[PDB]
Amino acid sequence: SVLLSRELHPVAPLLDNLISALNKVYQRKGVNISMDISPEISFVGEQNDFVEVMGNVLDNACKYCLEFVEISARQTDDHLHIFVEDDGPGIPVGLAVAREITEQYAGQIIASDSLLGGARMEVVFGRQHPTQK
Ligand SMILES: C[C@@H]1C[C@H]2O[C@@H]2/C=C\C=C\C(=O)Cc2c(Cl)c(O)cc(O)c2C(=O)O1
Repeated sequence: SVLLSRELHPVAPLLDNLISALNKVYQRKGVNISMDISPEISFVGEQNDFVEVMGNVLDNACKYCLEFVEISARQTDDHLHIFVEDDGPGIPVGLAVAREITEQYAGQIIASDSLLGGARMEVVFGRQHPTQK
């Protein structure tokens, strides 16, 4: 009976002012943060959930890293993929919040090994079709 558009916010922008903030919180440590995300990649749903999840994950990344954090993302159709990898010792609680919010989006958080040297956290958000009802 009645289709609708869902709110789509670009991700690149949403993480930029979040990176800046972390930079300040950990300049003492010396953390270098890079992101490589195209301007077309976006998120569907409550922009605040995104930033709260990605704040939790990005914060945790900066803590366990040595000095490097790499951010990148890929988009499928009903799924949004965010990759956060660090060079700190790795992964062979905390993200509970990020886990709770990604749950509502039919997604999950996955840990694995990274090339840099540490954890390669992948955040997957679901329910990303851009239409509703
Ligand atoms: C507790 C939360 C996520 C937990 O479910 C995930 C599984 C394994 C975690 C293994 C670790 O060794 C700690 C860790 C490292 Cl080293 C890191 O670089 C980034 C992280 O985010 C975590 C972590 O522990 O994060």
